[PDB]
Amino acid sequence: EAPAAVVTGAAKRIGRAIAVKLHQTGYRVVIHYHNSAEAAVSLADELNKERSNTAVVCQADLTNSNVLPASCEEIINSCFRAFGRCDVLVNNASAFYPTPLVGKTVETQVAELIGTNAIAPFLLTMSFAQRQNLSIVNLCDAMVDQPCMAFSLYNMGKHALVGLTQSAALELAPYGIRVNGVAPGVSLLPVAMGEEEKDKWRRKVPLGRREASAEQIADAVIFLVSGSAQYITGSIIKVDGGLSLVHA
Amino acid sequence: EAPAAVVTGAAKRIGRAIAVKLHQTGYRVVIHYHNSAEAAVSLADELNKERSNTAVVCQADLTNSNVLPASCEEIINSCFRAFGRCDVLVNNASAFYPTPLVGKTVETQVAELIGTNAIAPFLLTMSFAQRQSNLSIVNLCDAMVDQPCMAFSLYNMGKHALVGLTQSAALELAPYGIRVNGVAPGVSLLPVAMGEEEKDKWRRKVPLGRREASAEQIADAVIFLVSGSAQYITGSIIKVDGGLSLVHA
Amino acid sequence: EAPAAVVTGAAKRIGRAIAVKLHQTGYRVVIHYHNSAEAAVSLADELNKERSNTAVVCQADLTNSNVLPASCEEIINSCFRAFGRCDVLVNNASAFYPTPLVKTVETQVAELIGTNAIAPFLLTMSFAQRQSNLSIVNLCDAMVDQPCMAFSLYNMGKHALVGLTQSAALELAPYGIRVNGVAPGVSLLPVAMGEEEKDKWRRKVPLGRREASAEQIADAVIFLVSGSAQYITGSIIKVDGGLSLVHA
Amino acid sequence: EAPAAVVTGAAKRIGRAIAVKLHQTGYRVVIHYHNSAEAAVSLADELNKERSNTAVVCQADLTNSNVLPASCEEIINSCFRAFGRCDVLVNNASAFYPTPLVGKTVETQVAELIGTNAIAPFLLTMSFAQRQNLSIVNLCDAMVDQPCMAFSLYNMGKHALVGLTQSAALELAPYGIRVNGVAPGVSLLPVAMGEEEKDKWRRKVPLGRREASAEQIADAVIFLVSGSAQYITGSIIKVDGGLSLVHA
Ligand SMILES: NC(=O)c1ccc[n+]([C@@H]2O[C@H](COP(=O)([O-])OP(=O)(O)OC[C@H]3O[C@@H](n4cnc5c(N)ncnc54)[C@H](OP(=O)(O)O)[C@@H]3O)[C@@H](O)[C@H]2O)c1
Ligand SMILES: NC(=O)c1ccc[n+]([C@@H]2O[C@H](COP(=O)([O-])OP(=O)(O)OC[C@H]3O[C@@H](n4cnc5c(N)ncnc54)[C@H](OP(=O)(O)O)[C@@H]3O)[C@@H](O)[C@H]2O)c1
Ligand SMILES: NC(=O)c1ccc[n+]([C@@H]2O[C@H](COP(=O)([O-])OP(=O)(O)OC[C@H]3O[C@@H](n4cnc5c(N)ncnc54)[C@H](OP(=O)(O)O)[C@@H]3O)[C@@H](O)[C@H]2O)c1
Ligand SMILES: NC(=O)c1ccc[n+]([C@@H]2O[C@H](COP(=O)([O-])OP(=O)(O)OC[C@H]3O[C@@H](n4cnc5c(N)ncnc54)[C@H](OP(=O)(O)O)[C@@H]3O)[C@@H](O)[C@H]2O)c1
Ligand SMILES: N#Cc1c(-c2ccccc2)[nH]c2nc(N)[nH]c(=O)c12
Ligand SMILES: N#Cc1c(-c2ccccc2)[nH]c2nc(N)[nH]c(=O)c12
Ligand SMILES: N#Cc1c(-c2ccccc2)[nH]c2nc(N)[nH]c(=O)c12
Ligand SMILES: N#Cc1c(-c2ccccc2)[nH]c2nc(N)[nH]c(=O)c12
Repeated sequence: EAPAAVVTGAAKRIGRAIAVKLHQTGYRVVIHYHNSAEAAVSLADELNKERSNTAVVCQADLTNSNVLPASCEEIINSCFRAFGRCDVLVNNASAFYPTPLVGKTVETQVAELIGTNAIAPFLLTMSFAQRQNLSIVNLCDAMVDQPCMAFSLYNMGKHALVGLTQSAALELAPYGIRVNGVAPGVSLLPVAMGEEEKDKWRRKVPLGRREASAEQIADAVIFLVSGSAQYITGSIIKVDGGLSLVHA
Repeated sequence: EAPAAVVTGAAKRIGRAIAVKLHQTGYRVVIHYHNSAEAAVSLADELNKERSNTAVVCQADLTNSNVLPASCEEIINSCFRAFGRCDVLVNNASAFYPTPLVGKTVETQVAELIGTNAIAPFLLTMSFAQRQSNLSIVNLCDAMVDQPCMAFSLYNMGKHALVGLTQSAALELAPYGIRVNGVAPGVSLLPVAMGEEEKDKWRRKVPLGRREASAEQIADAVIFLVSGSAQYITGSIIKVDGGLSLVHA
Repeated sequence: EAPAAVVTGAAKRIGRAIAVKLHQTGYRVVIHYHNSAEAAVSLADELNKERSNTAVVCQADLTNSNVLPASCEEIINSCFRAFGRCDVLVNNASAFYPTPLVKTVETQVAELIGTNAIAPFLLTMSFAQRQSNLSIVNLCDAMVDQPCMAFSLYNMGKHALVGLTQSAALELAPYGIRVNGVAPGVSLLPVAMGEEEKDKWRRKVPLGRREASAEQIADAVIFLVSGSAQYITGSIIKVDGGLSLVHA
Repeated sequence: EAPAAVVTGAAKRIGRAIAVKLHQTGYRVVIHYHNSAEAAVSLADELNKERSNTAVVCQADLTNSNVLPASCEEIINSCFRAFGRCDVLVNNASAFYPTPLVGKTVETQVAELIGTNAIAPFLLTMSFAQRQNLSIVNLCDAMVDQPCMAFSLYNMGKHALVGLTQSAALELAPYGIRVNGVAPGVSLLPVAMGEEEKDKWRRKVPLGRREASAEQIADAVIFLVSGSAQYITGSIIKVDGGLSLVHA
């Protein structure tokens, strides 16, 4: 029987690449999405065409709220209902936008940024553990200690996610569930970012003066879920081409 | 005119010590509290007896909710109402209890632990800056954030988020001349719930003296960070832990 | 043509497993050693029996001295002499013993700082100057911020090795040379260490209550030298079973 | 009776400001220097004019060598000769120049850079501890994880110094000796640096767009040796105006 993985925010960009690469490795996949329904269903079609009965979708808002615990239970449930098991959880989904200290209300910003980046990962981890080569991989940020100007809530969420990776590694080790992170620097640049700013970020990266492909990020996720990482838990692997080493 | 400080969770223990030492240095203080009304009022009485009209109390629940931004704005408002200015914010209030992964609901646990330790400090920082000398903010962190207590995931997540706020806020508020720093205890005043046997277990782990930090020793680090001797220090988190975080399992 | 690797301290234990795993992956290997001549020759014999003309030995003392730079240049030379190329350097050799603050101290400094830091630096210099998929892997220590009592000089050396890893990753990026680290917690325990003390350490590891095999450490080295880690540089991967996360 | 402090590299710049503030606080001081004899003697003259026989000078090369242990012993010896006691050690003296990976020989660069920044502090720590509000303060570097291009040996030394700070804090705690660090970002910029290049660094600092005065660095040292830091050991306080927080 093939193992099964849940990947949050898997319809596009890095989540999509992780889902595809896990599928190619032999996993059956739950494609979670929020708004990108067409992309999600298109991915499931592609993967099922490759191997029958190996991909499904699950929609959920991962903003923090009174119903989030139930929403996270249902995402994990969807893996069990379709595939009868859940071996891997990849916390990839993420809100990312500025929240200056000095449109959306501040309480909504808190809910979205801390919800997607930290609280949802915690609730999904809870549900994943309770329902049991098991492992969880959290998508972190290599630049968390040199944060983007005016992104305090996003940065707080990513710091919180490091805490979860370590706390969960410690607590779930007795159950044989490993918990690790992968920390991109710059990978697929945000859709809205202008071409001039995109070029400025590329020119800062020591290794090749370009961004990581989504596949290069997925390669690190594949390593951490594999048998070659069976003693690795609580580790966060930077995949940033030396960007975080570069001073102001 | 004397400067003014807000200290959250100041009715007892480390918060009280910070409030007292700030007062003794020359600050007027807002003593924020949640449930400890009698203690807060008693402290304000003691400080006002030393110097008239230099201490007030301010009640607020810092659990996460849609009104938390309003509550945080109001704590800063209260400092301006009493003293006409607000120079120092100390984020000390904290919920602390285990939340195992495997009669509070998980929603409540998230709201209290992430609210008190991270979101409230963020909203108080927003309101503090929005209203703006020697201005600074001090966040009470945790020296053991990378070697966390078993089954304290949400608390640990909160304190990690607080490190992020400290760095992010230091970067962003530097242009306004507001410094943002942290003080990170190891073991200080042990919980009142904890039994004496278990307290001794923790004391025995500390390289420097085999004892916990007094509240005053923690307050000493806060006073340094707010002082003129720390004018170029921002984004720094000073451990005050007697070497505890250096000890392997 | 097969690529070539230098592994320092490769006669025994973790170094041996790295050399063997690199060889199985297809590398030709220089097996460096200091005192373990018989074990080093035996390894080279076994690898050459598998694939003729794919292994040689190279003896060198890596204690700090005024001739250490020449010794390190000669190790890199030996790879080129044998195989006409040098693609991978693994800095594994290490002196490990206590040096209480309260053998001469000159010797202790020369051995502990030389093997763990200065020799890696000089080998990195020689490797770079002689220059695809080029990279360097440094054997670090996951417990570097929770040090063993009375091991100041060892700890200083391993801290220095982190600094080298980061500094060299930055400077050598424009030459396409990646520089990374693998940081064991407890793996193969010291030969001198008593059985009660070994059991004490094993019981502290969250993930399985046992030390890592030398093979589990080699697995992370292999990941870092591979095409799956092409955007990874300046990264140190802990392989410690969660040991570094455990408070006193 | 008044306490006594040894400050290495105390003739000029940051070391001088530290010696002055320690003296103003009530300490008697050993002013250590290497080449700057005129400045050292003139500083002692100034302090002795304030309070009779409260300052002495002590010359020593802190480059790594066979005689360095003896030399460090004699620096501590000189404090006891002059003042009958040694309460505080400040490791401030430092070599700082580039050492690219691709007329000094490399062995000499190793000796100077690793000697001044790491090995000498270690030997002075040994001698200080052996001879016993006692504390040691090590001058570190806030930018140690975002290092200057082509400064590998300097960076390795400063990393090693973090290792010493932590290892010695642990080991010397039972004797009541605290061991901490102060980590400037940019303070007094090097004399050899051109004013255009100095201006570029100043413009990078979030808090005030300028470098730290030597006195601001001295302020953190005074805090760490005071009674207001009695429970603080193994801590490194950045004094960098937010510089280490700024991405590339
Ligand atoms: N891209 C980079 O250079 C970079 C750098 C550092 C870290 N990372 C991290 O790597 C991961 C992947 O990065 P990325 O750039 O691919 O991410 P992304 O495109 O910005 O977002 C990934 C997905 O998150 C989902 N999402 C957003 N808000 C949500 C919500 N409220 N509820 C549920 N799902 C929500 C979205 O799903 P729908 O489209 O279906 O709405 C989105 O497609 C993220 O965790 C990110 O923080 C990326
Ligand atoms: N004590 C230690 O050994 C230690 C170790 C590491 C870090 N720290 C940190 O240092 C700081 C002080 O420690 P402590 O032990 O003195 O703290 P504490 O007694 O556990 O808590 C301090 C105050 O936080 C307030 N608080 C709790 N929940 C609240 C809520 N929902 N809304 C508003 N206020 C709330 C309480 O106010 P009321 O009493 O008025 O209800 C309480 O008196 C904390 O941030 C803590 O995390 C302490
Ligand atoms: N083992 C662990 O649990 C552990 C934990 C943390 C980090 N590490 C790191 O992982 C690496 C491998 O560990 P290990 O336990 O396998 O190492 P090890 O057995 O202690 O040492 C490996 C080799 O280093 C060589 N060596 C010692 N002094 C030398 C010198 N002066 N000049 C040249 N070579 C010298 C020796 O070669 P010869 O026998 O030929 O003389 C020895 O076989 C080391 O870097 C170590 O620090 C290991
Ligand atoms: N300045 C900054 O922006 C900055 C930034 C980060 C860290 N730091 C650290 O803070 C400390 C003070 O900085 P600084 O700029 O004031 O230092 P510095 O001027 O570069 O050096 C201080 C002294 O070190 C002594 N020294 C150099 N080589 C020596 C040797 N081989 N043996 C004995 N002494 C030697 C010299 O003494 P003589 O003059 O008598 O020969 C020199 O005056 C240093 O540890 C430095 O690394 C400074
Ligand atoms: N670029 C970028 C992103 C970064 C980022 C990029 C550079 C430095 C720090 C963060 N984080 C992101 N998170 C999400 N969810 N989506 C993104 O596009 C990014
Ligand atoms: N002891 C303890 C505490 C700790 C703590 C103590 C030891 C290691 C890690 C954390 N954190 C606390 N936070 C609050 N709010 N109150 C406490 O009492 C503590
Ligand atoms: N155990 C162990 C070792 C450790 C070590 C193990 C646990 C904590 C800190 C260090 N480091 C070593 N280095 C070498 N060269 N050889 C060893 O065996 C070890
Ligand atoms: N500028 C600067 C220095 C720095 C430095 C400044 C900024 C970033 C990294 C290092 N370190 C120094 N060490 C010594 N001994 N002397 C110096 O002048 C500096």
